[PDB]
Amino acid sequence: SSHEQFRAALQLVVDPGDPRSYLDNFIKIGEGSTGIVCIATVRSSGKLVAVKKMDLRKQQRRELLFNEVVIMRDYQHENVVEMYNSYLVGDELWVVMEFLEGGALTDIVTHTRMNEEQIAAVCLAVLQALSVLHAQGVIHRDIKSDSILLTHDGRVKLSDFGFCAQVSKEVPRRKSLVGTPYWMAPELISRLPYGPEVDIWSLGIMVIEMVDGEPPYFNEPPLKAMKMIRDNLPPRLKNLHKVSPSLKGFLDRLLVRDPAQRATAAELLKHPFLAKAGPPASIVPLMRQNRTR
Ligand SMILES: Cc1cc(Nc2nc(C(=O)N3CCN[C@H](C)C3)nc3ccc(Cl)cc23)n[nH]1
Repeated sequence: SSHEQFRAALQLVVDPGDPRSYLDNFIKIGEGSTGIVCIATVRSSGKLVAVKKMDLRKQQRRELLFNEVVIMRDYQHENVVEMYNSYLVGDELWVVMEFLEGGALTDIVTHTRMNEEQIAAVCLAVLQALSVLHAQGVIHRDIKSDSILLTHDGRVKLSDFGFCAQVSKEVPRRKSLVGTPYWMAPELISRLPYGPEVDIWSLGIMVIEMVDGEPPYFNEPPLKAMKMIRDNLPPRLKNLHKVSPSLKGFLDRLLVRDPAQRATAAELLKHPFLAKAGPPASIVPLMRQNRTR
């Protein structure tokens, strides 16, 4: 059947063999929409790595499994989690990656208020990554706080590229409904032709996460949230009167319904709000203590 075809094709783009020849003591530490995240130990090194496992049979869009392993192969950027190897183990794709020991931004957002120096530092890191990716024609398509990982010393890296897409001169736009509902851009929900700008909208929703503690419409059923994103004015900060005019002006350039008028990552790197961006040391306290909103 087509599963055997897809499996054979995937085997052609991953590394050969079974990584159980060198990885020990798998422990599940998390999960997302396509599979689970484990930690494992290198038998020779004592080195810790992260291993994502994705069952080919459980994917709504299995062809998307190719994209990450291929597009992000050998990708080296200071704000992108490094991928080391990938394997086909039975009916599962395993991707071996660098282990980020500060956890995900989501755990920060649910447990502590962030100040604007810290929000700006996160935005700056993500935009440095997106500026390079977008210039290369890569759309991430799952920007949200759970896709953002931290080191213990406060460095910020983008992960979870499993929904990513490649655009080009010949095919400059995608139309697939891909992402996580509450973060999806309205043109993407509408299945209109879209480009890298969808990531900028999603980043705007993540700024609302950092300020408010959750995205708009978060306890709404996801299909209803998507209709409200598609049809209503851009969502507002609950804590609108608590943020600076600079932060609001920045957000106003991200949450723009018309994708042609939404700011690009390269434009946003010039925005004065990002002059507030603190160094990694400013992020460290957020992983060690809690402060209520
Ligand atoms: C690829 C990778 C992940 C990672 N560290 C982590 N990933 C996940 C986890 O399971 N996630 C977070 C990202 N989004 C996934 C869908 C689910 N949870 C963690 C909890 C505590 C600490 Cl200390 C590190 C974590 N290092 N390298």
